[PDB]
Amino acid sequence: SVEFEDWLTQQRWYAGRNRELVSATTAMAVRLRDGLELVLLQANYADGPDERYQVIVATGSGPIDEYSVVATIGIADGQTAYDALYDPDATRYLLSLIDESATVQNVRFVREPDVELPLDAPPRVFGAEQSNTSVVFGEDAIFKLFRRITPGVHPDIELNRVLARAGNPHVARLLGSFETEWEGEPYALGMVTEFAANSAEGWDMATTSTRDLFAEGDLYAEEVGGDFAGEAYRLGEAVASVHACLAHELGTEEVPFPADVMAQRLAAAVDAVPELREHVPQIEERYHKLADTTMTVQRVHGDLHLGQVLRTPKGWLLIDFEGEPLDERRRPDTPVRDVAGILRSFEYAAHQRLVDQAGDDDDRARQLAARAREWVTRNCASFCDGYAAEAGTDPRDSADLLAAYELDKAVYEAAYEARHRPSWLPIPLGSIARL
Amino acid sequence: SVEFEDWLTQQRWYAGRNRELVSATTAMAVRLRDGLELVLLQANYADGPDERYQVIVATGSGPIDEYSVVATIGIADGQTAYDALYDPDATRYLLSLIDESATVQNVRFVREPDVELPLDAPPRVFGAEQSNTSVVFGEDAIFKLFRRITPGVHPDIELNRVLARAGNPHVARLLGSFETEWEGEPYALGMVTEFAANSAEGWDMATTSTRDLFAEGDLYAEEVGGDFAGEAYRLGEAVASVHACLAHELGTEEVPFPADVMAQRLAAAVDAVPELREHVPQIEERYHKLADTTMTVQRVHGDLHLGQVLRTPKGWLLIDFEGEPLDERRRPDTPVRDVAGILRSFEYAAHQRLVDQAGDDDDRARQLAARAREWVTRNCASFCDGYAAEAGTDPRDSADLLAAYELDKAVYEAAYEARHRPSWLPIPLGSIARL
Repeated sequence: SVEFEDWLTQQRWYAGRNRELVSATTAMAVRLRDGLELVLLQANYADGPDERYQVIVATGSGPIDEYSVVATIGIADGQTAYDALYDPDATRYLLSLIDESATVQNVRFVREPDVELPLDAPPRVFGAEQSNTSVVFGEDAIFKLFRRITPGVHPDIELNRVLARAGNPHVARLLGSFETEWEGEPYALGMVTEFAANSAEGWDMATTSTRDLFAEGDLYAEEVGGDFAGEAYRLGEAVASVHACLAHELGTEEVPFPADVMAQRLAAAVDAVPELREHVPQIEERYHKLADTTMTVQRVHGDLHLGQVLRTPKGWLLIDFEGEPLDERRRPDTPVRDVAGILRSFEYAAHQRLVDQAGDDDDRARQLAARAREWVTRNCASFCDGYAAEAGTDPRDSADLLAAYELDKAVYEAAYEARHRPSWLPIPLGSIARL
Repeated sequence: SVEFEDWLTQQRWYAGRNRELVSATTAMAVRLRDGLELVLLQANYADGPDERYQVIVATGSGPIDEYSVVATIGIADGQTAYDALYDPDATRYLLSLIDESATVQNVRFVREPDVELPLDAPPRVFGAEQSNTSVVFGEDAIFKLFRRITPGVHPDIELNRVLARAGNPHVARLLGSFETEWEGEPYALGMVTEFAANSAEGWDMATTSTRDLFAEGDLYAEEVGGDFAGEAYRLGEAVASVHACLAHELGTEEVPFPADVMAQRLAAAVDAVPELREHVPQIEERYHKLADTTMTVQRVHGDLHLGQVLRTPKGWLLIDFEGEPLDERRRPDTPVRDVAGILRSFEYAAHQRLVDQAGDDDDRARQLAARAREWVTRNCASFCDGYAAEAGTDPRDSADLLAAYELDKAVYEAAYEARHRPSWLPIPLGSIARL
């Protein structure tokens, strides 16, 4: 009996920052401990579909004082209710429960065949995606509560298991997890995984190389010290490694190019039409060219971009197998979609900078474009080269299949950008024109 | 009728965190507005004298929505009650009452002959003393709502009013106050003052000049660019200005040196004895030398050190007339005690650094001591020179009176340091040996 309303809309994992949330009270409460309670809250909004968020709620006192605002929830007849992801004693016990590995009533915990890192110091971690909030024990293990529960299974655990038991190097090794069978279906609630302390994002690392050419430019893409090409090639065989390993356990099948399905995507994209309608016949000509042709479908990442890729010493890591309709997310697909995602991300890394270099106006942005096109096409080459070096198959060798998915990822990029951010529209439109 | 007991021990201005309280109920309530209410709450413990805290309570909605945490007091059927300090429209009013300058029932709000700064964007300052909370309207003025009410007269206000009405350029012009005569004695509940934007502490400014000589040293105290001597001289005539101006309105009296009183101080100091007992006969010889001699007593600061002094563009400012037994604090004293405080503070500024330069070991700290003694004695000279340049009287001219109070301030410094911090003890002991 605690009015979440007020703080369940301050958090930065809450989706409906625009949605107008009418009352949003509990839909489940398992008493994990005398102090804790795994509360799964249901959020009813006028003019929307209900969303379900989870929160491990603690009472008593919720320090530190360095965390009152973010964590304090409300009065609780008559102790103070906050959330336990900010109580180091209460996080220790959640992690112990995952090692037992116990089952408190409905919420069932489960650990792999490893050795977890308890009696180690935990703080929260601050890059809080709308998916999640997460504490890190020591520098050894990182626990992650999935904030918005959608019915299991959950690929990010499903894949990191099959991929780590197979012993793929490119994966943050999974340790434990926990879920619950609310109503009909299961619900993956969180996972804990080996901690890649000393990491850096791919986008952040490409952004610094794209920064290099451009600043003090007019000196060639290959000649500059910042050259990402070598690192891009390594990232290629990294993504190819996980793909080939995933295909071994997941298996492969043959299916024809989703002509009518991907036509429906390009058709709906024309709803928020620009000059995209002018390209549409030329695009449709590229689509119906590959009609009645068979591809190979594996289990894949589903949402690859430089952001979902981390660099540690001694290796590239693939994370966030989100992937993005949970049924549709698990469905297999051509790996040409994943290499399309990375190649798509390279152009965005190079030209956000050029927009930030149109920032940054006025006279000769024409030089920067020349360097960006150089950089964009060179690391895409270096990436494909490295991918092809790992598995016998070369993605560019079967170019027509790839060029289709690149065009599709641009149509989804246009619509996803155009609605949210008008300034982006030149990036999808120009790149559509480039291909 | 809101139940405070549960959150008036949660605020961290609450004194009795280690007292153990019983019924902590309200003992006054003047309704300032429709939404507001000045409420002096009385805390009745068992085994410990009662205290009294205040809190202006607002009822309705309480945003900012990010601050319902440190605010939400209780649910008084049926509107929520919370403290108004986290409300900008409610402090705008608490200020517009001090400007009125109104008087609601018991609580009288007074203002000086100035113009306060309402309709100016306010936030609360997180540097919140166990005495206070405070909001800061723009870069213009700073309100300060005393959280615990001890019975007047709060001499920091009494000595600020007198000085600013006198038109002293060396203070933080007092803009308004407010108070109430509860039971018998009066209670000063708050004050608002001219906000010194673009300021810097004296200690922080001396620390940077003491940093200069020492780093890249062996180059003389006068030759280095960092030389504080010029600024010290200005600070001299600044302190002398307020003293002479204070004596005009406060008046002067003649009294003999507190031989038996200051003997009791040196006697109690010997309780936590070191080598201080060896100096004690030589110190007592300096004390009983000035016995049966008359001095001049004015109203004074009482607690001068470089920390209680601020520098703005176009002038030095004296703040925190704390001063430090409220009866004893208001009692007049020789201004030689205040110049003793500043000269005492110069040595601490120079040798904290030398301890931080013993930090910072090992071979030739003997060089740093040579520079420190140079710096300590030169800015003490420059300060006394500037003081003497303002008022006809020179403090060093009547040296014996000053040398006594310097020795006393060292005995209080030794005992105050020794109990709290053992590492300090060489500073008082060595300086006692120096004088």
